[PDB]
Amino acid sequence: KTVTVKNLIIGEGMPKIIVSLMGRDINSVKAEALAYREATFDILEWRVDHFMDIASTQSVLTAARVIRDAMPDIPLLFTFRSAKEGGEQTITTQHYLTLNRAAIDSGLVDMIDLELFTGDADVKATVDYAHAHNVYVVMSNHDFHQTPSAEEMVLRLRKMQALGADIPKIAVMPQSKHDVLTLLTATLEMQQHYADRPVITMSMAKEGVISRLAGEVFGSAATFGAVGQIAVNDLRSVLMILHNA
Amino acid sequence: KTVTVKNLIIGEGMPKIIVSLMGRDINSVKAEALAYREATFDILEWRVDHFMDIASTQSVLTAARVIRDAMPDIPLLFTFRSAKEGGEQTITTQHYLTLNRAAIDSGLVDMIDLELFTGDADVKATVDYAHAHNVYVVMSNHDFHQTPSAEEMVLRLRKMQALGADIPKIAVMPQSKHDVLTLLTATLEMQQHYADRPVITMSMAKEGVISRLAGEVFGSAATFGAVKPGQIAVNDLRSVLMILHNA
Ligand SMILES: [Cl-]
Ligand SMILES: [Cl-]
Ligand code: NA
Ligand code: NA
Ligand code: NA
Ligand code: NA
Ligand code: NA
Ligand code: NA
Repeated sequence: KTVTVKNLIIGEGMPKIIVSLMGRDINSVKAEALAYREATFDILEWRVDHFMDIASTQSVLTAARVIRDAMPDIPLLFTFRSAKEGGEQTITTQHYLTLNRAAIDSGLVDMIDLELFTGDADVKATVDYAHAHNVYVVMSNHDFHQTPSAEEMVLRLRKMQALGADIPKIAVMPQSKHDVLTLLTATLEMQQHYADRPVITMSMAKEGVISRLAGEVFGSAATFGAVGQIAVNDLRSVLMILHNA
Repeated sequence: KTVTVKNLIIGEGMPKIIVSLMGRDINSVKAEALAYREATFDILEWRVDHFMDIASTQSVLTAARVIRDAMPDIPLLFTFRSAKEGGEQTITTQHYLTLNRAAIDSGLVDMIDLELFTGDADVKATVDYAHAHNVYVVMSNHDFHQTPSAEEMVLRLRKMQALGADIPKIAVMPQSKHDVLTLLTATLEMQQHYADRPVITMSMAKEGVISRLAGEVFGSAATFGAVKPGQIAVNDLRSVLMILHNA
């Protein structure tokens, strides 16, 4: 039930810490990667939707290459978060496909984030393309407005598994403390009944912070930190304390 | 609605850290009291049921006095945990009530722990006596075998409020991770619908540890740490509580 990338075992032990690059251009991305040398985390995510020149596949690959070469030994996750799912800018489905395929077949990334709701033909084709090139798929879904029912969330995570996700991922926005418990309930129901691979879940915002800390208990394999948001050192501290309790 | 004891506001801000002192005899209680001075926590609980001279009221009050003299400014909670609810030794109900009344009227302690199911008439009488002597009551219930339904837990916490508890407290044993969520659910239901005073809740054991850390989110006003299952090192507990508070 694990996914191993560059000696990192996702899906056992303590949840793994993901930090994200958000620079606009090559120099900005270089400066972030340099600053991140002083940090301790497990997975580097490039948030491509924060990059300015996403129109050129060449520009995107050149930046991916800079990042790959800046941190050659870190698991590298390529993520274009669509505006549709809370990201920073819009993209056509075809161009989203082009960028993901190019990242996959370039050898520059270990994992890609693929949004479940992209469309079935495109999701299946891109999953197959990733796997054929030895790239893992974090298949993702986000609701930045509200929290669906536990039943609906569990079905989405199960659907991601059925479609070949290596790591299903869901992130939802609480509108109450109750909604945080609903997210934890859905996570646990995956953990103990349907999951046969690692899953990542989160309740967003201040209210949902506990979901970023309690992954080892309820069944989320990774968590996002910052070099609602939580500093990576504080995150590490809590994860270790929980792991050794 | 809060409870303020020696400038500590229970029911606001970060959950308050309680540590338990457990010396078997007067010399050990003395030594522990002195050693605990350097640990950082909010409330000192004396676990009287671990004391092996409970036969003598004088011995018990002298031990309380030694703790008070070592820590004059700490909120001090006197707790005889009954054998029925998981404590170290069986004593008669009258003996239990006498020890609590003597603690109350001594002026040595700020709070007592009184078990909800001691009996309604005896609980009411003891609550009234505590209040007559400016002592707060942590009214408690335990299930060391299982986690009752969220509705049963809420029922008990509400009964504690009805009986005049200053701080209702429930501690239950998870048999699964699901049971930990049940305890958090009951805690939140109290917070948002029924509580009109601070409430302490916990899921015990290793599986329940997250409940000792997430009190600020779901509405538990205090949590137990260890100076030296589930009670983690007090410094680690404080670190996590601070990180959650400031996130
Ligand atoms: Cl294209
Ligand atoms: Cl995310
Ligand atoms: Na992507
Ligand atoms: Na879009
Ligand atoms: Na190819
Ligand atoms: Na007592
Ligand atoms: Na007893
Ligand atoms: Na009196």
